[PDB]
Parts: sequence; C-alpha cells; structure tokens
Amino acid sequence: MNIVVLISGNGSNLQAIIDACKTNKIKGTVRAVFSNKADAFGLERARQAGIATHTLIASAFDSREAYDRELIHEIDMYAPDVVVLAGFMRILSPAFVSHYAGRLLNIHPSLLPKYPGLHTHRQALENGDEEHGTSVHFVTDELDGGPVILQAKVPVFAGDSEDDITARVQTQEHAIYPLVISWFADGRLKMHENAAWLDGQRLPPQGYA
Amino acid sequence: MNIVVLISGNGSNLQAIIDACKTNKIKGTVRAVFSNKADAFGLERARQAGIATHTLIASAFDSREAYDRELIHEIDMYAPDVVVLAGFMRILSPAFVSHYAGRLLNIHPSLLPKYPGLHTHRQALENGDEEHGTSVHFVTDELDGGPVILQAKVPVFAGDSEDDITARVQTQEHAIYPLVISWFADGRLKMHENAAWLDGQRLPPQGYA
Ligand SMILES: Nc1nc(O)c2cc(C[C@@H](C(=O)O)c3ccc(C(=O)N[C@@H](CCC(=O)O)C(=O)O)cc3)ccc2n1
Ligand SMILES: Nc1nc(O)c2cc(C[C@@H](C(=O)O)c3ccc(C(=O)N[C@@H](CCC(=O)O)C(=O)O)cc3)ccc2n1
Ligand SMILES: NCC(=O)N[C@@H]1O[C@H](COP(=O)([O-])[O-])[C@@H](O)[C@H]1O
Ligand SMILES: NCC(=O)N[C@@H]1O[C@H](COP(=O)([O-])[O-])[C@@H](O)[C@H]1O
Repeated sequence: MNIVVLISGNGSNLQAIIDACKTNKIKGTVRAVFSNKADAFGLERARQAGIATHTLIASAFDSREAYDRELIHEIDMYAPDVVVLAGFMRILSPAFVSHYAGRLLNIHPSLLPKYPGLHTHRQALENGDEEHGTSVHFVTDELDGGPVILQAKVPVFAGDSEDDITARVQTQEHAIYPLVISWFADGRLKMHENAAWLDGQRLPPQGYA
Repeated sequence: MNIVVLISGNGSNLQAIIDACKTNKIKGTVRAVFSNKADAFGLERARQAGIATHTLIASAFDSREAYDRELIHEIDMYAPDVVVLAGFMRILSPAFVSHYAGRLLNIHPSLLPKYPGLHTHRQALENGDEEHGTSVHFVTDELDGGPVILQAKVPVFAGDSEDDITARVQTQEHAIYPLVISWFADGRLKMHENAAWLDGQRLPPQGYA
C-alpha cells in the first residue's frame, strides 16, 4: 500500500503517519513527501526516514493548472494508493481532485462544516465556542466540503490561549489521522455518491459516531 | 400550528397536506392557500375544505418586490408557523425568503443538486437516469439551493414514459412532504448555519439518510 504525503510546514502529522507505518498500525508505507515550500521541516523528517522528497515552487509555473499537472506527473512515479494532505497550504485544482477522486485525504483543523479555510483556532477562540477540534475528510473541489470521515472534539476552557488549544487539537490529529489512513489501507474506507463509508456503512455528516 | 400553502396548479401535494392535518399526522391546520394563478384547482381543493383562499396576479403589481410585499402582508394575516410551497411556479424575492427564514419549505421534483429548476422529469429521462425522485428542502434565495431535508428516490426502467415517472414521483411526494411538515410541526426540524437539523442532528447534503 503506497502513500504519498503533501505538506507545507512542520509535518507533525506526517511524522505520526510515518510512525504508524513503522509499527504497522498502517499496513503500508510513505513512499514520498511533496511540499510547496522548500523550507518545510517535514521534508527533513522524511529525509531522515529514508523517504524520498520533492519540492514544487508555485513561482516556477505560470498557472495553477500547469502546477498541479507537474504535481500529478511527479506524485504518480510512486504509484500511490492514497494521497494524503498533511498541512498542505495550497488549494488543488479540480483536475487534480478528479485524478485522485476517492483516494485523496485531508485533515482540517476545525470541526467541519465550521470554519472552512485558514485560521481556524483563532475563529473558534474569538467567537467563543466551548468546543474545538479537527476533521479528517475525503477531498472534493469544495474547500473542505468533502465527506467528513472522523473528527476529534476538544474542550475549550477560559484561559486557554490560541496555542494551548492548538497543541491540544494537534495531539488528537496525531491520533485520528493515522487511524483513518489505516482504515483506508485495509479497504474498509471508501467514498461514493460523494459520501464516506466505513465497513460498508454510511457515515454521518460529521464522521464516524 | 398554522400552515399557509402557496400553489400555482392542481395542488395534489396540497391535498396530501390537508389530509394529513385531518388525520392529525400533522398536528396543525392549513389556515390558507395562496396562488399566483386564478385558475389553480388547488384553490378549489381548499375551498371545499372550508379553508380560506387568495390570489395575487403578477400583472396587478409593477415589480417583484411590490408583489411579495403584498404577499407577505396577506400571508401574515394568518399568523403562519410555516409557509409551504407546493407547486408554486414563482421565484420569491430575498426579502420574502428573509421574512420566513427557517420556516419556508419547498418540494422540488428532482434529486437535488441534480436538475435545479424546471423540466426535471424530461431531463431525467433524457440524460438517461436510472434513478429519479423528489426533494423537500428549506427555502433560501438559491433556487432549489437551500438545505435538503428529505428525498424520495424512484427507479427508472426502459419502457417508462415522462408521465409514468412523474406519477411515480408524485406518489412519493404525497408521502414525504406531509411527513417533513409533521417533523417541523413537532419542533423536531430546524434550520441554522444554513443547514437542516432533525432531532438535533445535522442532516447530510441529500437529506435524512
Ligand atoms: N480541491 C481542494 N479541496 C480541499 O478541500 C483542499 C484542502 C486543502 C487543505 C485545507 C485546510 O485543511 O484548511 C486548506 C484550505 C485553504 C488553503 C488556502 O486558501 N491557501 C492559500 C490560498 C490559495 C493557494 O495559494 O493555494 C493561502 O496562502 O491563503 C490551504 C489549505 C488543500 C487543498 C485542497 N484542494
Ligand atoms: N427565493 C426562492 N428560492 C427557491 O429556492 C424557490 C423555489 C421554488 C420552487 C421551485 C421548484 O422546486 O421547482 C421553482 C423552480 C423554478 C421556478 C421558475 O423559474 N419560475 C418562473 C421564473 C420567474 C418568476 O417566478 O416570474 C417561470 O415562469 O419560469 C419556480 C419555482 C419557488 C420559489 C422559490 N423562491
Ligand atoms: N492546509 C492544511 C491544514 O489545514 N493543515 C493544518 O495545519 C497544521 C499543520 O500541522 P503539521 O505539523 O501536520 O504540518 C495541522 O494542525 C493541520 O490540520
Ligand atoms: N415550482 C414548484 C414545483 O416544481 N412543484 C412541483 O410541481 C408539482 C405540482 O404538484 P401539485 O400541484 O399537484 O402539488 C409537484 O410535483 C411539485 O414538486
């Protein structure tokens, strides 16, 4: 089972995935890690693990379509069974989403449908929500509109800073992402009729309950 | 629980609603029926049931805003708890949608998002669909774009005419519309964050599953 991970920054989720393959919780391997930022430390995590790395700078391309195309061309050298977005700060084109339909995953730092887009933690905290979390879902063209597979809620108390809750959510992300990937790896997770299905059963709008 | 129905034609769905209130499946009453067509037989259905009727002709108004305004003014004489569109062939203005936000329902003759608008049936046959149906949803300014509450699928077999399928879908409509209205009447159905919620639970893009 070949996994290709796409990142943009630190890559703590990438690390959790790497560790899960190592323990075999995930019966597969991370074949490659792609980044749109040359600096991303995640690349360094993959490097140290003997995993291949690649970098595609948006400037070197003259259109989003041209960029994803070279991305698809590159990612495919590894014959991935699933493409995983772990902190990938770049929106993917419909062509790309199409090419990996049903096998493209992402983990959004909020309790979807709440706060699609960037700056989740802040909004959650500035709006005064008593509950925050993360959501792993199948990627569709709609910015975080795809079928939610699993969420991990996290209590929000007075006094918690933006970083406090962020580190709290992160701890959950490291738990549910590798898990969702393992479900996928065992052919227990699929998507059709734009819905997410676990063990053959339809999952609710907010993921496995 | 006061219900105000808006129609344009025969009113078979109106009748199903009327019958459901009679049996108390819906714990409420159709207080009035409005139509934008003087001929609509639905008016006679209501008439025979001892229900009040009203007609508002578009020609008698010089703008859509003026028309809905008078519509709101009239509908409100009946202090409705919910306004139900049953075959109403007229697009309502934002102000109107706003005034009945969360308490305005419609039943579209197709499996939304597929075939928003008119000519559902014909497109289904034409586009060679193996499945057709109806969708009850909360009304928002987006033409059949609001939160779908419940759909009723219907199989399509070679040999089926546009009338064969239409009559098949109608039969379903008479079943799910009164049902959805009862959910609403029991305070079990609500809309917030532009989503449909049944028994406190968020419903999928396709309605209750
Ligand atoms: N088609 C598609 N659908 C999704 O749901 C995607 C989901 C993701 C991750 C997502 C996160 O979980 O939240 C996410 C959502 C939004 C942006 C963004 O706007 N980034 C750029 C803007 C556009 C770009 O440069 O790509 C910025 O600098 O603000 C970056 C990641 C990435 C690509 C996606 N692509
Ligand atoms: N604001 C609003 N939003 C919706 O979603 C509505 C949904 C409905 C029913 C709908 C059905 O599901 O099918 C529906 C779909 C299309 C037309 C239409 O084009 N009507 C006019 C156009 C303009 C007018 O009303 O004068 C015509 O003569 O084609 C009328 C109702 C009626 C009014 C609505 N109003
Ligand atoms: N564009 C994707 C996105 O929203 N990523 C989010 O940014 C953080 C980076 O974690 P990381 O250590 O896994 O890189 C994670 O919390 C992840 O959900
Ligand atoms: N614009 C509304 C609309 O498309 N309504 C649809 O027209 C038919 C009329 O039924 P009826 O008059 O016998 O209830 C119904 O099938 C309804 O879904």
